[PDB]
Amino acid sequence: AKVFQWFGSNESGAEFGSQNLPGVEGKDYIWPDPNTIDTLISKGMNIFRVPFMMERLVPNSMTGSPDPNYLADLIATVNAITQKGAYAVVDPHNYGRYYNSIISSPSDFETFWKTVASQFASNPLVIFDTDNEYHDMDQTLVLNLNQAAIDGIRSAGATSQYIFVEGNSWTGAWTWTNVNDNMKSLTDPSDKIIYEMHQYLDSDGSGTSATCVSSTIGQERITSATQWLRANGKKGIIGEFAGGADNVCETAITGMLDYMAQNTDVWTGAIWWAAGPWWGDYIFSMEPDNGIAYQQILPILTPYL
Repeated sequence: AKVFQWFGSNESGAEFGSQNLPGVEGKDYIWPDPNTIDTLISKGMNIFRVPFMMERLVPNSMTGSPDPNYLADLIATVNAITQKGAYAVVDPHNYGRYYNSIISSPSDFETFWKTVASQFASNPLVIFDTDNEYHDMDQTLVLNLNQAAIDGIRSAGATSQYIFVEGNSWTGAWTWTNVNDNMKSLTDPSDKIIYEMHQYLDSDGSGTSATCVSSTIGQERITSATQWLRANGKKGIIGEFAGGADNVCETAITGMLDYMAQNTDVWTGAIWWAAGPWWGDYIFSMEPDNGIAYQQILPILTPYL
């Protein structure tokens, strides 16, 4: 059986070409392929994270009406995942920013989240992710935006679903404890907050190089966060991680996941970055049937499924 509550992949593409807003489906961005998601489910993956742009889903003002056509594809993608019994993570992949300006109004953000959650309120397999990778912004604001999201979600009657909260510092696991301590004060009447951290293995933790620092760097970089979660009685997820298809990265990945598997009292699982249809020869592609991580990394993930 499965080692973790959740183990799966990001399904990237709806957030592509972000300099073009709204942009054009099939030209600037694309939604995930349900057929290749099905393949990942057959391999044992049970969670799929779906990035999208806030501005494409709710144009101009985040308190306004959704765009019906982009919403239609978000719904279709999400419900196709959940119809197969997998969890679907709704990820406004926005960096704490809307038209590249910091989201400074928790109340506006709460209305955005009631709008979004109302589209999925009765689906217990949807997971709401408040925002991808807050960074370079006020730490109390980040707390308040996460809380506003939770409040908006629950106000819509979407009470069955987990909520993935994200911290500042690009929600990095390695930087969590001295940046994001205040995030322990988030509240949820459903008691379904998961602290989503991201952890890359290259020098600067940006996940842009296929080269990992060392064969133990993953374990090393999530150790402090693991202790923080335990000390605070919280649960976490690694919502993005990756490494190159090479020996040092594969060893680091195994080491990190084996470490997590020893600490399942706090770690709910892990989500690879990334599958999706427009990655080609991308160093981290988990897209069946020919992504490099699909072919060379999935065999080292299978032990957890």
